[PDB]
Amino acid sequence: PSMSITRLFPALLECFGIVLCGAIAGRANVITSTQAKGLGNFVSRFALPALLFKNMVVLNFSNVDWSFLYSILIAKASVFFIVCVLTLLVASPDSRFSKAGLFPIFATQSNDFALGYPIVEALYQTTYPEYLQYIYLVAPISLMMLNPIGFIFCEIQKWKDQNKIKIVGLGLNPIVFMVFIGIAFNFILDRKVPVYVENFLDGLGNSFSGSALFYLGLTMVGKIKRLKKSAFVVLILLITAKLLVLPLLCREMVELLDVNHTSLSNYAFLYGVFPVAPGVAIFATQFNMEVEIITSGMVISTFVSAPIMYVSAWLLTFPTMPKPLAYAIQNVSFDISIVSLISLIWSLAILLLSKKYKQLPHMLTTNLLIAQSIVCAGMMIWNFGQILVFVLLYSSLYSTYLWTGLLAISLFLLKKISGWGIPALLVGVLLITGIDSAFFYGKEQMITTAVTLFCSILIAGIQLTRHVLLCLLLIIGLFANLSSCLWWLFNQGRLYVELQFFCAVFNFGQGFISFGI
Amino acid sequence: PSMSITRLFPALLECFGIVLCGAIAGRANVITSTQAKGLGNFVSRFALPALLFKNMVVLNFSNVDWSFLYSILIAKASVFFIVCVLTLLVASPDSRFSKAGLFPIFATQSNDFALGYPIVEALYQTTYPEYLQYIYLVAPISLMMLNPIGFIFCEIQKWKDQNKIKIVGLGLNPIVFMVFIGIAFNFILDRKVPVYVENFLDGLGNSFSGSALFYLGLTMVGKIKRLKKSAFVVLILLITAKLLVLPLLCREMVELLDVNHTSLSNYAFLYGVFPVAPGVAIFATQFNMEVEIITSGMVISTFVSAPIMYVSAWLLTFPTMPKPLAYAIQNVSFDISIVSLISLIWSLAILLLSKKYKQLPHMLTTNLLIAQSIVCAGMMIWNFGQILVFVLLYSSLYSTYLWTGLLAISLFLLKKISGWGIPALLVGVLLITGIDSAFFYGKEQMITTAVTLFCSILIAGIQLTRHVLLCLLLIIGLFANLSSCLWWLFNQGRLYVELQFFCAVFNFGQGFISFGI
Repeated sequence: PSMSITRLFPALLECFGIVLCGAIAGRANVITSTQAKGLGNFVSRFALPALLFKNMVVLNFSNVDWSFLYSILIAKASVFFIVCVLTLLVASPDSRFSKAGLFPIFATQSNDFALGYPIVEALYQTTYPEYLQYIYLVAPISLMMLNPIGFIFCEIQKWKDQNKIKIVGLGLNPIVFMVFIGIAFNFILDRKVPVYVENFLDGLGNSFSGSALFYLGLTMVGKIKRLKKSAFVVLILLITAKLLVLPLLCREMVELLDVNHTSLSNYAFLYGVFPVAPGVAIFATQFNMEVEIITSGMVISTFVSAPIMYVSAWLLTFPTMPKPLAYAIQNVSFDISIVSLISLIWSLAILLLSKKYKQLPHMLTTNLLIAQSIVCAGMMIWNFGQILVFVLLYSSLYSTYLWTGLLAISLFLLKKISGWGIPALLVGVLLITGIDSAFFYGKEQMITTAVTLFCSILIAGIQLTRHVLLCLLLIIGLFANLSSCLWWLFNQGRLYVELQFFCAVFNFGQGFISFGI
Repeated sequence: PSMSITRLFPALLECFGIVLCGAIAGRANVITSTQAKGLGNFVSRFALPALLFKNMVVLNFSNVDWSFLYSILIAKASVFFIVCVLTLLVASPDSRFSKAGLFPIFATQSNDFALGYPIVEALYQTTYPEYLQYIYLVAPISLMMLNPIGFIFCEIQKWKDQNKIKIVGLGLNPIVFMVFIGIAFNFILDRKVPVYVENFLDGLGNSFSGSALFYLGLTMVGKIKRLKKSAFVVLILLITAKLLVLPLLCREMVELLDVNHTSLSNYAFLYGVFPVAPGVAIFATQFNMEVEIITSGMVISTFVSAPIMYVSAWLLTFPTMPKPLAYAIQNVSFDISIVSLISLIWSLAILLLSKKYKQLPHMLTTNLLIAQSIVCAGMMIWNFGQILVFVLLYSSLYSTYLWTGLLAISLFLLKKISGWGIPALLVGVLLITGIDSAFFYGKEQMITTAVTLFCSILIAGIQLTRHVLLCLLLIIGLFANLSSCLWWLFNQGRLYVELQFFCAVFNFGQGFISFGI
């Protein structure tokens, strides 16, 4: 693989670690507001321009692929055009220009240095180093070209509150100043840096990415607001347009403009899937316009982009490797299972702290969570009689289905001993007497499972209400893996693999859906 | 001569004609304020950018002499440094920064397109066409480099009323926008212009210089104010620093950096001697700072630069040609005599309208003016018995000296028949019985004159007070030409020629000194 997915997961977890440490620092108030703004200055005024100038004078113009760069830029501008015209066709004139401004720029800007560069650079430090210059080629040009549009769009708003006076007088940020500034010096110098300032630049600009994520975490606390009325819907519309559609538009426009291209097209999709940048977050603050829906977009952007970038990074490579396809699905199930335990350990603690043993489904939900916790504490066995211990884990896997079927019975009781009964104990008897959980032995494993999961989905077809919602969201994955178990058992085509991945991320990730519940 | 002085005078008079037509249009109100601002828009927004872009894309970068250009620029910056430090050493801190700002920029900017380009282009259309590109090479770079200094100097003033906020945030005009803009297109295009827009550009930008001077004339009315207290002194200090010193500094810095160079060094002095530009005039309006001393500088700048540019243009060429030295002095005396009649005809009309025949020296002053009017109506004979008619003119020339001696007697009477007596009638008898006025015959002409002019200067040594002042200012030229008549009569050396020029501009120009009186 051109990208090192073996490192993708690792690199994803370190960036997540810094950003969540920043989040918990903001929550626990271990960092004072004074030194918080001090670090904000240290990044924005000092370290951000530092790495900009450093990497841009380092940036090599010997070969600048205009195909990929201009394809990305015009795809971004297309996203701007489609979104801005649609919102002018749906929004009210009053908020139309205002909504054909910030909303596009909020759906087009990728915090490239925050996570991406770290991720893509960990994915391509040896294979395609040019991608480390495309990342700082794309963003600055996007800022210079397309930001003025949305900016002048808002000038028409302050008009509603003078073309050359304000519309373009004020229509046309240290990034672009230092960016273009680093281009003047890269031409003045022979793309070189003198040691005297070079040491300071390296010391200061390489201490930014982690600090940038730390500041982001300091800016993710107390930001999401209850906006379900009409904002969460348009919020998730913006999120999908920026996180899937925009990558899809780039993936198609690169193939209409530019196997290396395939991975480059995979890199195209690899781009745009980045969460939204804080540049728009501070632009809205300057425009003091509906920051709550933009700050929420900032939060959920990372919150959902992280799982999406992970799953997509795995998906785009499966056509490229059946034996490594089994190894890849095993590895991804293993890793998601690990973080699954993260969510599974935070879940059991919060349920025991909140006294969820109550006779309501809450106690039934505590059972589901402990079952999944066993499912992942068994998944830690997977990599490093070693299956005679796997049998209890796989029983616990079946358990997740039996407990949720009886929880469906409980919610039916809400509208009107089997818990620990565990008919899957007889499934274990079948296992003992009659590489993966589905490779336990022959075709009986996913047969005994095919029937058990179906018994629960039928029981399903026949904050307690929040637990009912959890039951629904999980029986979605019940259908998902039902489709897998019937498909393989009927016929053992580049289609069974993706549903393998989906039932993996469902059977290994529902812990998160319950985490939210 | 590299410059066509034969055309210098002609070209000087046409530009003067347009600018004085603008002045008289502003005075007589034949142009309404509405169409006045309409023409102001037509020039500034339409025709100024037109010719900027046109000539700059036409501008050839095949050979750009950096020696001359950078020498001029650093000389201008030196003028900025010396003037700004001195005024910070003399002005009060309160008005110091304010006076180390506008005052330098008011002493460094040349309205290059207004008169110069027309003049220098008439002087070099065939000899040195590169000077037509140096004129638009110098100015824009001066605006881009040195204007920000004085501008930020005034930002420190508004501070007295924030480095990146205002000092440089507001520190860094359509000229520089279109100027640099015409550089981007001159690189984009092959220094070419498409006919479609080329015709409009030529039609619009070639109708600017005359219209620019017309607007200047509309901005010269009701601008000078009585500022003798401490402003006229610093005003004339600024004027001399910009009109002689600055050209001298350029003339020396070009010889330390760059016969062609000699004329190029003469061109160096030919530059800087231009009157101040209206860019500073509108900058001060934007800064609303002591416009009266800046508007007065605008007025007197042209008012005195025009005679100075003329006389200097003649002076710098005299070492370059004795027979053509006599032809040149004859031509310059002829031309100054012509305009002399302009001042002499406006003078007699105003004195007869004001009833100056009063027994006070006013009537004696009316006699001086009519004598000088005869002196110039005889000078019109000079180019195209033809000397037996010259005799009355030369008698009238001696008359100017005899009337002013008896006017000195009159002013002595003020502190205590000879008018028309005219002992110069006996000088005419000497002329008849005993190429130029000094070439009338042998050495007796400037001998009979040597004694007559001395008799008046001795009578001098032995608004009536304004007429006394006029007598003093003219007896200055009496000394000046006394030095000539004694020098030639004693010894007939690149020194007698310049005093020939001075006694010419005095004996042919006092009409102006009396014009003011």
